[PDB]
Amino acid sequence: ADNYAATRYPIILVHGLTGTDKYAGVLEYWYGIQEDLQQRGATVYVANLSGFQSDDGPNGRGEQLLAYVKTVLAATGATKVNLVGHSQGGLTSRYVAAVAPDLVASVTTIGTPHRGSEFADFVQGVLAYDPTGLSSTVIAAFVNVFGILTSSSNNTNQDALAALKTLTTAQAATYNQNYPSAGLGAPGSCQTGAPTETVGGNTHLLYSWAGTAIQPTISVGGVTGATDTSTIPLVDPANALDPSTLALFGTGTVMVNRGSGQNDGVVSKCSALYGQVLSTSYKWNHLDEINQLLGVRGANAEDPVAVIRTHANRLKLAGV
Ligand SMILES: [Ca+2]
Repeated sequence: ADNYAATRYPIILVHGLTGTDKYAGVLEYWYGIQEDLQQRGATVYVANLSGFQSDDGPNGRGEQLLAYVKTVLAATGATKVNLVGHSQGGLTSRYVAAVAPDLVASVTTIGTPHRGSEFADFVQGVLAYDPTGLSSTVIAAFVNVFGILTSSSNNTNQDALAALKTLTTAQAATYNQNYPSAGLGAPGSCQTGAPTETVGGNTHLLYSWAGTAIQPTISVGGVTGATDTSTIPLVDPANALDPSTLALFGTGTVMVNRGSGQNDGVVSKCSALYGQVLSTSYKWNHLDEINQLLGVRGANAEDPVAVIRTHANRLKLAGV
């Protein structure tokens, strides 16, 4: 133990879709990461928001996170926080930075679909092929109940259809018009923006990274095949001991066949770009980014716990 990860402002880790601080009160979303950061001197809190909701709206994830930030400030005596968001949690973090800029010192996004996900477009599109619309109603009920059951607090504020819509590429483009950011490049650019923003006189340091395990590697007869670069081909024990490895290769294959390019299974490199882009070269699928499942990663995957820890030190050296 030391103070390598000690920052001026408390860190709040912000989960994305499906999430909660602890699934069924047993499985940490941010697997082993709060513990590691705290061992290295960080003051770290883990948000518990609706697993299924929009980020805007009076009962959206953004207002939930705002309320939580205020409780963390009251508990610590601090005046600002460092927000670190995974996936949709990066969009939630952007919301709080926009609406309460005085309460935020930095925003870091990990595998965040700032431009939406082609996989959400796919799923939403699939639902349109039920001319009765019953598929949407039934599956929404199923997923909403999953949210209530797995939420550590059995949060009943779950809206699976709104969550899915939120993550589509068309809706994300609208979100970016409603919640513009100096850290974002132009729509369609596959570029980032500035490394900082000043909003109402409050400067925020902006950062991101992306996983790109899923690479398009062959095109035959109009069909694109991918390679999971996180793994030793086929034989990697991560394919056996973490069911998300092959699942994300599967969804990543859908992604590349919708023109996504390199991706983590559900978020493309281009969609993930925000602020100071620290790396898009990690050989990670989407769950590797949060040390999941249960710390299992392919042999070629960098250690995500060390990456996050090093970033806490980066924040410390940057003055936040
Ligand atoms: Ca994994």
